[PDB]
Amino acid sequence: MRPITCSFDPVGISFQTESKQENFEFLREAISRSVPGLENCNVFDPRSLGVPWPTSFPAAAQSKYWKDAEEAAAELMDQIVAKKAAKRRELLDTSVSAPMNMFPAANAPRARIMAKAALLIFMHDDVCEDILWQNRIFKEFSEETNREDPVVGPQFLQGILNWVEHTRKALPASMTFRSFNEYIDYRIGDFAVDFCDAAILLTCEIFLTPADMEPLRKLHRLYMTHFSLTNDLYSFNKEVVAEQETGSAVINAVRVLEQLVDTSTRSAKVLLRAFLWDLELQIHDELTRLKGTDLTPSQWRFARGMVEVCAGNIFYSATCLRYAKP
Amino acid sequence: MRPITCSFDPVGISFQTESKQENFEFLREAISRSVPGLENCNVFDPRSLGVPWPTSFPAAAQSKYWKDAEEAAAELMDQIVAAAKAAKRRELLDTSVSAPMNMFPAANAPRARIMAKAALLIFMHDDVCEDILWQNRIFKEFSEETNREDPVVGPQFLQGILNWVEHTRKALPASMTFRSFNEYIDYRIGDFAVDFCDAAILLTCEIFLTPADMEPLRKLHRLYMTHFSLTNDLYSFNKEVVAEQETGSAVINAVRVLEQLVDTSTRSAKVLLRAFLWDLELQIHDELTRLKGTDLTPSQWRFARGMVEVCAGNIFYSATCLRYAK
Repeated sequence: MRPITCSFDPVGISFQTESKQENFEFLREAISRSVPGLENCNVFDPRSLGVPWPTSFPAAAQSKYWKDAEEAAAELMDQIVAKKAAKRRELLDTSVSAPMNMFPAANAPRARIMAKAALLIFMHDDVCEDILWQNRIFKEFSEETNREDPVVGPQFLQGILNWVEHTRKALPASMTFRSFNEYIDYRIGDFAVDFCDAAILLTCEIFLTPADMEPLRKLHRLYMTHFSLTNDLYSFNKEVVAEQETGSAVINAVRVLEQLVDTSTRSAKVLLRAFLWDLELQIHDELTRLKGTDLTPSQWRFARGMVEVCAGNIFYSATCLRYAKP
Repeated sequence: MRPITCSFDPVGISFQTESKQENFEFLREAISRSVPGLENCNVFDPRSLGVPWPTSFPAAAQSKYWKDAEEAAAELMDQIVAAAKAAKRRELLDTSVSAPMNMFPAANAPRARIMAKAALLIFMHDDVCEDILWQNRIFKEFSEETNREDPVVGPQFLQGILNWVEHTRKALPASMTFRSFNEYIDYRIGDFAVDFCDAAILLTCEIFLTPADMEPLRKLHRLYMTHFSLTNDLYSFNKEVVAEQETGSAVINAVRVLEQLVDTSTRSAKVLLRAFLWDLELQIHDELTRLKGTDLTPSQWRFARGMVEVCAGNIFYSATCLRYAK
């Protein structure tokens, strides 16, 4: 299991659900014994590691092939270049920690693909604030990704390119949100769904047509909401310090809640954390309702993969050095 | 007509005709009167401007859309510098315009812009041979619009650029003193960016030819590739030799090969290559006579004629370029 640098929780409050989450039990069982779809993961209870774990998910799963992902990300970094080292170390650390936690089902080859893809996204995201050589590097990445999976790879790469196009567009500084639900709809747009959905299909080694995705859409919206709001909660402090120095806008659910509810910032964080707890229960309810419907094994595996992204995202954020001690 | 900074001839002997050439007559008629396929080009006698014109070709054609190409090449350079000594950039913009406007004179205003950007991408890579997603987008945006401008010709045009990039990588590290001139000619022909130049002719001439359409013109194509490459050798020799004395750089040039094989002076080797080039032009004219007797598609005939315009354009560009001079 990958070493943990730091652990933090912005809010500081943990909880326990009124009723057992049978639907999440597979994560807990995976810690002790092999469970379907988790053969490639180390599954652990973060509380045993000392990491604050204020969530309904009983465990977090991490791909056991993170060491390969580090080599892959480092290899790609050497091609691209062909306190700066400190920035590079953070880039490589984030490029591994995020996909290894969010998409833990990854085997060794697909983990390498995920880490390279994560590096490319994170390098572009940092940049926001000879072309043929550079175009060749990406083309080699597409070839290796396409070879590992002929079916999902093209969507996987298209998901990367769709994300770069969204980054270009900027929400207006003037624009404000009247309702939290309105903020959620905007914030959901920030998530790279096409990549993350393909990344689940890739790491879980399953294929779903877009029509197979229509039944899972309510769970999918729940997973995007939980992922996005979790990212806002853990990143809030990093944004405010950036706001003070560079005058950064702070587009964060915490700030929206503070304005809409007219409460303290500390209370806004508590409300967001609780909103996330209710989302986790809503995710659990949808899973129960979905089990009633005749679902395909791949559809169910995707439904479960979305749950693993949410839990892994919490673990990634809680152990992330950018967010802790900003 | 595009301003010329410099004019030079490495050898200095002029051509004198014993037999007038009917096939090359269309270039001459184009100066005084509009000729089919030259509606987009200014056709001139380079001697009238004061440029030395040591060739059987009666005229050179240069696109009337060069100013647009300068606009396009300047735009592409600005995107590239943003996504990332000044003397190299300005020279690069100059070579990126002068070469395609002279080599592919038929280009209209939109296709002239395409050629200048494509040429800029090729030249910058060649200098290099001597974040990533943002660079990739720049090429993808170039690839789009090229395909929109010409949906049929666009794919091989862009593929021709990529095929060249790979070939540059597949380049022998050193070439042994050539035992044979025919052997040297074959190696030079292999380097020729054939896929791109054939597509650039199709693009600029606004005609399309299948591979089967190209089978009749193959002897002319080989002559054109040879004349193009040997012309480049002749005019670049002074550039290569002076560099070779300063850096002990290897020289791979027809001038040096003949001087070695005939054991002759440099002045005589240059005269020998100049005459070999005139004999190639005579063979080009002879093949043009033979082709006319054979039934030929009008597009095929436009391609045969486009190859001649590349040869004459290359001569004018080579004499015009400052780097070949000084």
